[PDB]
Amino acid sequence: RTIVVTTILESPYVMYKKNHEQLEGNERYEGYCVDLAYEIAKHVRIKYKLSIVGDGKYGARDPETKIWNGMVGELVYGRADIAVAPLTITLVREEVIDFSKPFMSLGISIMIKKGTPIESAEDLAKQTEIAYGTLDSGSTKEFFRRSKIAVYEKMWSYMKSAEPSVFTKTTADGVARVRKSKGKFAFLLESTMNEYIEQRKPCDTMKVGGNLDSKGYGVATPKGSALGTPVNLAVLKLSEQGILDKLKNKWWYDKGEC
Amino acid sequence: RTIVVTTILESPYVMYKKNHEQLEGNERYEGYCVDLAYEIAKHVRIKYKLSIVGDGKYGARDPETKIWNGMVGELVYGRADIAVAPLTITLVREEVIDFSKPFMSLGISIMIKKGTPIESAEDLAKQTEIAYGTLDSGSTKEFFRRSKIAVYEKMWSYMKSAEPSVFTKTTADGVARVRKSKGKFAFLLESTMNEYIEQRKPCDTMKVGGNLDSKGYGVATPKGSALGTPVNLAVLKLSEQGILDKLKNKWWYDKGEC
Ligand SMILES: C=C(C)[C@H]1CN[C@H](C(=O)O)[C@H]1CC(=O)O
Ligand SMILES: C=C(C)[C@H]1CN[C@H](C(=O)O)[C@H]1CC(=O)O
Ligand SMILES: [Zn+2]
Ligand SMILES: [Zn+2]
Repeated sequence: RTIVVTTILESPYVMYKKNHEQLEGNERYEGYCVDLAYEIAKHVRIKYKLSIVGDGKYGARDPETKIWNGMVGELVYGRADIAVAPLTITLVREEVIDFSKPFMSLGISIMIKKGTPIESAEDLAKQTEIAYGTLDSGSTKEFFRRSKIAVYEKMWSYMKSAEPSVFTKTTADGVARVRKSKGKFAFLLESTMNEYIEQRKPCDTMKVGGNLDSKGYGVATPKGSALGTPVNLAVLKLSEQGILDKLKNKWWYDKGEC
Repeated sequence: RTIVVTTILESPYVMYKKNHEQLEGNERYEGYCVDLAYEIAKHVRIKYKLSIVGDGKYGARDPETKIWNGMVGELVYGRADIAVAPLTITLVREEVIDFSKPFMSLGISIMIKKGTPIESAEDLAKQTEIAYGTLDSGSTKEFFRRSKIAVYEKMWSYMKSAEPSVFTKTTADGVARVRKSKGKFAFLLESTMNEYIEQRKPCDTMKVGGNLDSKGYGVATPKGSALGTPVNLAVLKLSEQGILDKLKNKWWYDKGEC
């Protein structure tokens, strides 16, 4: 009856409210994906509880054990009914779960500390003074690992071998490292997170260049689920009523500090 | 065995080749969607024939007869196996056919003759010296007809009553009218077509402002079809190998005359 909605902490998708320790259930959280889940559940007519995925991951299949981890795995093993999170719609994920049409459009992009002499991936690639890396795991690393475009192969090889490690564990950590490296570290991350950070104090970062690819986040459900279709139509309706635009503006720009 | 792929003439998606009258079958045509259909059919492993939809329409349901027209209707009535066209992924369409994940991202946008004093929808809305309209039918008209955002309601009402008619029958006609109206007509059309035209002689138009919405084109198949899933994974794979980016650059920018 009460559906399980798996999600994950990632600003401004899902964040603890100010006095979350005094709160219970869904009231503990706020953010874009909290509002989205509310709006979706309103259209599909379901009661639900948000659960933070236990292992803090998005969804990948271990090559050895073949187990899917993260929110994807919660869905694959039947421990959750829906995942509402900045979950990149990728082929390997689409093979084992169902994604709604994108609720947000995005692309891989470059974050620099203001003043860094870099405008594009090409600038990064033809040098090593300024180091650069992606998150340790996730779709961006995967984009680079799999590319057959020369510029991107060049970048993957560099990152793959760079010492010490150019990869970071979280968005926060990548941002901290740009911010501390005095212009000697650029972070490669989804354009959505990049744009959000740009609008946050100390306002010392910026997104430069166009995106490297074009993709989307989708709401995910287990294959064969009876919520699959209604959730899909819910996203499209929300997109069409301008609610997805309204929410993005709310969480990214209305609150903008720069 | 040989699957029917319904499509439609619309530059640079599908166009007659130079000597099409001397050619047969699929060889008559070229463009982005011709290349896409080739690439998809290669991954899904099917032989196919491109058929130009008979009634020159995309897909809407007549309110009186309840018949679906256009490429959508070819799919709904079983006369075609797949539609590969700049077919906007919309809720009313998604209710009766299956769309792949978007192969192209886009939004409603503004086309002006160079020099026109207009930067945004707001500028258009607060005046009448410069007339403006959309295609007679299609998803853009529908966006305006259904909006509950004030600026857009204002624009729909104006367009709805403007004399003579601000609506045009085709992309070509809308472009011609901008081009001839000496800065007194702006055309509201999908950002994809807008960007393509901007790169064509006489180079006297331009896209101004951001887009009014965010959506995509999807490849469409009948509900319950066994090609639905493989086509969906085909688009994602192509997106992921950078083939959709390569094709867009090919048909929009490589050939750019401005
Ligand atoms: C925040 C993380 C780790 C997620 C969010 N979208 C990607 C995902 O769905 O894999 C990841 C980021 C990226 O790989 O840059
Ligand atoms: C070219 C046309 C009439 C099509 C293409 N995409 C929209 C569709 O799928 O409805 C239409 C354009 C638009 O309404 O501005
Ligand atoms: Zn706390
Ligand atoms: Zn001809």
